[PDB]
Amino acid sequence: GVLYVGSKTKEGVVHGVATVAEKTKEQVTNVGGAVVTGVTAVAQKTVEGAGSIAAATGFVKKD
Amino acid sequence: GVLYVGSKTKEGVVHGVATVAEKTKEQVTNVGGAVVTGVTAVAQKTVEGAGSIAAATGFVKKD
Amino acid sequence: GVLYVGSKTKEGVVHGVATVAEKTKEQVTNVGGAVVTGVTAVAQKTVEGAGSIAAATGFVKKD
Amino acid sequence: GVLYVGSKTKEGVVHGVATVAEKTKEQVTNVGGAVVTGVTAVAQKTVEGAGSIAAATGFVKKD
Amino acid sequence: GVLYVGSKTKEGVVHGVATVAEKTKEQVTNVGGAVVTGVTAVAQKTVEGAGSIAAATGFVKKD
Amino acid sequence: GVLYVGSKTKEGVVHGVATVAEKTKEQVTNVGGAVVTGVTAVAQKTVEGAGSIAAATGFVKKD
Repeated sequence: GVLYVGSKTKEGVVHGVATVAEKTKEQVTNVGGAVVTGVTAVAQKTVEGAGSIAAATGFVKKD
Repeated sequence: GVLYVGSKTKEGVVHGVATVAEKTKEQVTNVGGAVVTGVTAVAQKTVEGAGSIAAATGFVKKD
Repeated sequence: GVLYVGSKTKEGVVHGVATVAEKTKEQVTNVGGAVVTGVTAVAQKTVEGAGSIAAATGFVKKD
Repeated sequence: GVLYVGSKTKEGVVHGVATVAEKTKEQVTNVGGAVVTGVTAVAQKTVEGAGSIAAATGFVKKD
Repeated sequence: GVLYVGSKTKEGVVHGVATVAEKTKEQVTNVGGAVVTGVTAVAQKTVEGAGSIAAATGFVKKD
Repeated sequence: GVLYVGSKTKEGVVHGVATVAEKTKEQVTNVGGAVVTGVTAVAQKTVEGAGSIAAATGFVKKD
């Protein structure tokens, strides 16, 4: 169906995903999949059917 | 069906996902799937059918 | 169906994915999949059918 | 002596002298002398010594 | 002496002298002398000594 | 003496002298003398000594 997204903004400031680490020993940073960001952000029908977004993180450390 | 999203804003400031760590030993940061962000954020029909978003984090540490 | 995205902005500032590490020992940075970003961001039908976005990170450290 | 005028404003709207006439027969409009106007208006020492500001209006109509 | 005029404004709108007439028979419009106007308006020492600002209007109509 | 005029503005709109007439029979419009106007308007020492600004309007109509 119709999906109207109107917008009349002014001086719009947007930050998306942020991350900060410090003085750690090990570091992992996995990001993605459907990360949309912006003054007019739209994300329609990210997954349909048998599709998958397996944004996993297999941290094992098999000590 | 119809989905109208009107907006007349002014001086809009938006922060999305934030994360802060400090003085840790191990660090993991998994983000994503359907992270939408913005002054006019829309997210319609993220998953339909047999689809999946398995944003897991298999932290094992098999000590 | 129709998907109208109108926008009349002015002085729009957008930051997408950010990441900061410091004084760590090991470092990993995996990003992607469907990272969209901008003053007018649109992301329609990222995955359809048997498709997949396996943005994983196989950190093992098989010590 | 010192005359400090500090100001940190935002979205300031100022109107100065206004005048409206309607359906009259005769019309006179004398303005001036020291008409200062603005978001940061200052008017120091307008008249000193034998000076004068004779903003008169000699409407006579010597009928 | 020192005369400091600081200002940190944003989106300042200023109107100075205004005048409106309608359906009149005779019309006169005298303006001036020291008409200062603006977001940072300053008017120092407009008249000094034997000076004069005779912004008059000799409407006679010697009928 | 020192006369400091600092200003850090943004999106400043200024109108100076305005005048509107309509459906009149006779029309006169005298303007001037020291009409200063602007986002940073300054007018120092407009008249000094025996000087004069005789912005008059000798409307007689010696009927």
